[PDB]
Amino acid sequence: GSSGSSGQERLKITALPLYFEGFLLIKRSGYREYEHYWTELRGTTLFFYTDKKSIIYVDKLDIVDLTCLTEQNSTEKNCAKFTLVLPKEEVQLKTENTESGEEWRGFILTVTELSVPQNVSLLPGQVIKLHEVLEREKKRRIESGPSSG
Repeated sequence: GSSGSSGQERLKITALPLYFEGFLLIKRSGYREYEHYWTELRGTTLFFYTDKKSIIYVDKLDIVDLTCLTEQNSTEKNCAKFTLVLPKEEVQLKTENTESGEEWRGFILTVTELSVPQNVSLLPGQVIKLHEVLEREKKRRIESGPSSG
């Protein structure tokens, strides 16, 4: 119907540093049909949302222990389709166009390999992100290990 409120909610720092954003399609055994959700790339955890307004992500994933990334030819549409190989379970991912794909894929490979893929098609203005995003997660490396047990 409608909502009402008096105040501005514009924070800069929340929990994890933002790297990328765009409507991503999630697919996992059972889904059957790629799900739509405002996916957000942060640190090394994929956060799925429903709307920018939403503060609490409807659901989130994890690709920190990513084992690798596969590609699916899929002769039909020229898009980027890869599967997130995890040491626990695999998950399907999809974008809107090849562009976004290369973006995520790259961005991910960056927030997974702890480096930057030089085998992409992105530009010098996009690659930077990969570099930045990297250095961004790099710091994380600082306090990551298990502090005592």
